Amino acid sequence: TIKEMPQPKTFGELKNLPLLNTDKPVQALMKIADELGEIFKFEAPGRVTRYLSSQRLIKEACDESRFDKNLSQALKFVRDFAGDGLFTSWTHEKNWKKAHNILLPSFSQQAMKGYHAMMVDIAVQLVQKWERLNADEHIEVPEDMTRLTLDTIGLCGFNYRFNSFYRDQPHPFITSMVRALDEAMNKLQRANPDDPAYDENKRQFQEDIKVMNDLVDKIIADRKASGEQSDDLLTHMLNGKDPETGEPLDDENIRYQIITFLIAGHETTSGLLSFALYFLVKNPHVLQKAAEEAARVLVDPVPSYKQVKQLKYVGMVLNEALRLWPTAPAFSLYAKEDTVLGGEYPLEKGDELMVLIPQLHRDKTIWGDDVEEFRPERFENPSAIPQHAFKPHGNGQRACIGQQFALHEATLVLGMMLKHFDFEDHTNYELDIKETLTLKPEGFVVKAKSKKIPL
Ligand code: HEM
Ligand SMILES: CCCCCCCN1CCC[C@H]1C(=O)N[C@@H](Cc1ccccc1)C(=O)O
Ligand SMILES: C=Cc1ccccc1
Repeated sequence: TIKEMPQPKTFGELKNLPLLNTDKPVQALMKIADELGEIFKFEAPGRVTRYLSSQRLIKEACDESRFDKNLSQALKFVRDFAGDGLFTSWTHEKNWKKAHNILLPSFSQQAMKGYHAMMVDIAVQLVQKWERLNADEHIEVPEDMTRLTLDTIGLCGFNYRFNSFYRDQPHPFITSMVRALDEAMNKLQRANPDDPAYDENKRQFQEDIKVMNDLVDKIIADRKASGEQSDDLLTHMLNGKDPETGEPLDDENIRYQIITFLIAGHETTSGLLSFALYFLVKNPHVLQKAAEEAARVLVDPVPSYKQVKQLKYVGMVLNEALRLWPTAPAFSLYAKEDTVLGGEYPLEKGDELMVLIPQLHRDKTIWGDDVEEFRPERFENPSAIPQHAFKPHGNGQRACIGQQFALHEATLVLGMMLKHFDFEDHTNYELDIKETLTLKPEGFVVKAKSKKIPL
């Protein structure tokens, strides 16, 4: 029962590459999936991949005995500054499992309890900023959630204060990081990337990587000269020992991990909080239920670790926001051996797949007809959700190491947000999703009305 898989429109020798010549390539790929179905072939000069959109097929793709993590072209470009850090290393490179073993303890329960106070530090700065707005001023939502999430990973992970709420413009790190991600995304469709027409792109890229590495240098220098005993993510990078190889990370890999965790440790969480607030103001009944939980649980001026763990409906709000708009919207796999997908699509060892997460999460055979609705109650019982239907944090041993960090931060922050403010979608905002490999609302603004509850 070997099927012929569909393929979107081609452009001669450029094959499908020009379909990526858009500012919104993930959303263009979702529209193609809408048209072609659960699997389609996508070719570029010298490369083939297959985009999967159905839980039927993706549940097989998530079999780690058959498929391993692949570096997509996007991750190969990001590797230019993230190196063999955890996000952009191959599973078989020695530094992947070594850094995984050394850094996994930085995301244990005990580690999260130790991060909690500094998460509150930044969260209180956010609440205070909004309490201090004048009447009819508004909140620039993705901008403020980036301030919050960047500052949280800086402080909790590295004892470094980006002081984003003291800035009306983005921290230089953010400016260069966004420009580097923009460049990597635009480079995806460049048929001749070495054409001198991109000399300036290349120079700018190098400049943005330097800016990013200069901050890394400062973070490292401050820690090794410090007279305060820390026990954070950076402590583990500098001192942790891999039980298997027995070795600590070397200096070159440490710098890659710092870059990796500064970027991965905030960008996707700012997208999540932005989408979550968007869906909450667009679904006032859901907002009310979540606000009622926040009021009942957050009975102290400062939330505790234990209280955040009881914000269970807020947790489902965030999972439902990750369902509709997972902020790292795809991951890539390669076949470890010859194998057949879904009884219909034979693959050879080395063949590549892309998992198109926002389309997987719209599989009507899993979620039902109401798939576009924002209904956090879908997550009331994980046992009622089929295997591999919900993959916003990737798969298997290569799943997101920071998942608990992200969800604790986002649960804490959204809980305080709902405890302290009413929110108004005063412009009737039309969702506009900006792509920088990752996904985030653009131009999303709201008004907040203080409940005047002291901190
Ligand atoms: C809601 C926020 C987040 C989302 C949606 C998310 C999503 C993902 C996804 C899908 C992957 C797999 C990528 C692939 O297979 O190519 C991944 C990997 C990773 N994420 Fe996250 N992430 C989030 C937050 C974080 C945070 C806060 C950190 C750091 C504190 C983090 C650190 C990482 C790292 C290090 C990896 C690579 C893991 C490995 O392969 O060993 N992420 N994330
Ligand atoms: C950084 C965390 C999010 C990463 C998401 C990456 C996911 N891409 C973000 C933008 C679009 C999407 C994607 O489909 N990319 C493919 C594109 C591609 C396929 C075949 C040949 C050439 C290029 C790729 O990068 O290989
Ligand atoms: C370098 C890794 C990364 C991770 C998430 C978003 C952008 C970049």
